[PDB]
Amino acid sequence: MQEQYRPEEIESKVQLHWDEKRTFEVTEDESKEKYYCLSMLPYPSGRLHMGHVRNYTIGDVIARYQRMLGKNVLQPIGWDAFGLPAEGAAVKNNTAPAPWTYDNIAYMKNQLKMLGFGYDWSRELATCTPEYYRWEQKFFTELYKKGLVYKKTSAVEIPQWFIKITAYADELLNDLDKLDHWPDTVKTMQRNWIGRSEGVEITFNVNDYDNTLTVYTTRPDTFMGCTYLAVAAGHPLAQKAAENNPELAAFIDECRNTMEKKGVDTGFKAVHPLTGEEIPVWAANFVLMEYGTGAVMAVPGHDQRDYEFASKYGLNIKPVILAADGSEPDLSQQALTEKGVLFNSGEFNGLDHEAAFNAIADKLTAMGVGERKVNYRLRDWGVSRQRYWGAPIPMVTLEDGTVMPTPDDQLPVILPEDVVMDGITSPIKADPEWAKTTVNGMPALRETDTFDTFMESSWYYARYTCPQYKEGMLDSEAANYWLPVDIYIGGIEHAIMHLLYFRFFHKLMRDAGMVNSDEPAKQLLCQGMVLADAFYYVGENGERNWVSPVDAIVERDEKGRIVKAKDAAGHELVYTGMSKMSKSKNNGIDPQVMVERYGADTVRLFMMFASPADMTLEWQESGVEGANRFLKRVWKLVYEHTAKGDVAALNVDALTENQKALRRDVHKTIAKVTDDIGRRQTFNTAIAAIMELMNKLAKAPTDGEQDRALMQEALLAVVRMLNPFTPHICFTLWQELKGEGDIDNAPWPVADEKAMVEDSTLVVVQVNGKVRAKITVPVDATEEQVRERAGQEHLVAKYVIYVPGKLLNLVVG
RNA sequence: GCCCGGAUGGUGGAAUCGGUAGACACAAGGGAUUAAAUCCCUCGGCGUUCGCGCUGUGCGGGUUCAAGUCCCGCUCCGGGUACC
Repeated sequence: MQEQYRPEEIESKVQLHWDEKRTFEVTEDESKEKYYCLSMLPYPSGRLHMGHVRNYTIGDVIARYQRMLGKNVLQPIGWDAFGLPAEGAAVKNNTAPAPWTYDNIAYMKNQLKMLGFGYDWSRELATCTPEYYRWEQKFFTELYKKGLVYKKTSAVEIPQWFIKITAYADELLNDLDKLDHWPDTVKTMQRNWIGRSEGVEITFNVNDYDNTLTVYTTRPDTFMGCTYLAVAAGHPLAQKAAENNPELAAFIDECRNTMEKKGVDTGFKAVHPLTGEEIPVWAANFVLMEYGTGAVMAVPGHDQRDYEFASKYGLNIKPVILAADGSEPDLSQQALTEKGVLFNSGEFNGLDHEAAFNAIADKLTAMGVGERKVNYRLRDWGVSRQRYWGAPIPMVTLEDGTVMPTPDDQLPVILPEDVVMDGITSPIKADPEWAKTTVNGMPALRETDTFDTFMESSWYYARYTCPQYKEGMLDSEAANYWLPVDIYIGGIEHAIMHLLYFRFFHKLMRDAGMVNSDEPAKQLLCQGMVLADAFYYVGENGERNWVSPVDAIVERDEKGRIVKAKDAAGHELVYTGMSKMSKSKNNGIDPQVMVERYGADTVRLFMMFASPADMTLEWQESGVEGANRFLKRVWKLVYEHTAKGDVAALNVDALTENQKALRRDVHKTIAKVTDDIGRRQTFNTAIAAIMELMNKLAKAPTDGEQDRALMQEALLAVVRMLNPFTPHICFTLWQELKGEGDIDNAPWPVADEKAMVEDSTLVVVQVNGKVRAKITVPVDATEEQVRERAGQEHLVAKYVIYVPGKLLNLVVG
């Protein structure tokens, strides 16, 4: 064994080993309990960022640990490889998106290997390869034939393919109650984004208008307070009136471009269905065209938005709901928003909210001018992009003008990778020959738009279970073996997009017979952002210039706080504190630099120690150095121990009191570390516990046979406890220690519960809650015996609650 | 304005159970060694007769025998949102 720990001589050899032995490749073994550990797959931008390293280290820790518990562990990796940045990069450079992407994949793949993440590399996927996207093309055609896909023009004013995610809204909402092991914050974000709403459509007659006008309200109980209607700028009733009306004309145009209320009177009168009175119809900026019918009824008395509109434009404010105490409401300043009993409403006077809502809804429904309507804030999923670098949409327009999917025997529709980008138009649109095809004996033009990249990331988790299956999108027996994902790790920024889509997609696959389960992932862990110090100076021109923390010459006060800072050019810098890493703040830290500086193990250890997985981590070079010194101390202790050669078998009966208590701490540490990693997922305190035992072990004597056999037990346990964090050093150390086999197949240490019996316990004696004594009594002892002993204590003598083997308190009388 | 988080030493963070506040580490000071590195110790605040005594978890309160933890106010900090 070398005296000095040198990661450059260890890590790349251990990584080769893992490749040659295929250590982390797994099959569908029914003789083992499966564990599927998944980290959000990276986009191949070119280099790993510190957020990748954190995400993937957390994942690797769990995967390695669960393997040592005896599970069959799937930890897959791959590339979300389509998307916008490759188009830009291709143009800036001399190239095309495909080769730029594959070059990045190779470079980033090597980085991941150099960090030593135990992936099953046999299951590696690149989502821009036909072998992957072909299946989402087939799936889309099936969705279309099942009526879940449609085309329409929308404004984000382009025609688009939509998938009917709203057909699954109720279930996506309801099934959140099954997600006990997802964080409340993500669940609440999904609830709010779905935005399920119960209400009533109310249809009106408009006097000089050809059509009826329909509005959506969540508050039909306020309908006798309706003094006008309001329509979106893009509503067709507004477009018609705008022909004669230049005031309205310019208002509509203004609303397309560039929380104040703004409106113009349309001139149209609508007939209130209950009263029969004419009310006016205004165009208003606060009514979204895309939600509900794009038209509301206005009740200024009780909708704050309608209050400010009516107050601005002089329209009537009419009170129809009473205040909580039953008194008529104060409308002189704002709307009365709370639900309450009706007045000023004829039939419906005296009805409380629920009764008013139903009575009015029922009356309108019976008159044929209302119906209950459930809307969602959730929009249908627009999946088409006017971009080249994405999977082609498998749809076609025959010369008929008729539209159908690309036939099965023409799938996949392959994106040609050999292209020159003019930077302006997609190559597959620019070449007019590419679109031309023949379908069903007929000439046709195939879709030129491509899928948004969310399409690929919505199902990769499942394809990892059968990456090479050629028969279908999924092999159901393999998918159901592995799914649902046990833990999914990745940032909270994905909560309302990817984290929703993949649930939807899971449910689509379920409903196609493809998978067995309702939800894709049991636990979601959102790891916190990595932060770094940020500095800037102000130039002579008044512009801020951000300076990398590496380049800051800082001056600290007596207590180590930064009190002044300069760069080498002499610029006075202002320290802005720990912040999110960015190219704009110029404070990003390159993990490759840190891996080459300290070794992958040091970087992994620091990232798992500095902070709880779900909280922000502050990058501190002094912290990384601390981690580096710790591993050197661990290396050092194994080097001195093994230098003394083989050890006798440990004899637990003949151990000394000192030896027994040291052993007890080894085993108590095994228990705590097991619980922190396995149940609490508090990795930072797990490492802390290992550090604390190491400090004790560095002081233990190692000359007697029994001392050396104990140390052997301890070090073999420590090397295993650390292995999920720092597997390169632990792989090597295990061998040095003559452990059986490769550490990766070694069993996780189990605490020997005979070694943990305490004999005595400490008890804190308090008088009026404040500690006066600390005393040692057996776990064996009865309540009297503990107070008897307490009473014999002389500082207790100068001055009744009991917790066994813990505390005794005396309220003074 | 809005929704959802959060506040413990010089710093990151511990305290899982309401029951010894500050584990572990960083920084700093003293020691061994010749600057650096590494290994030996001290380190919440105040007082101190150097043995300890008192105080302390943003500020108020409530429950309790006991609150960093549970409950309610207030202040301040962070993230998310755009008339659904």
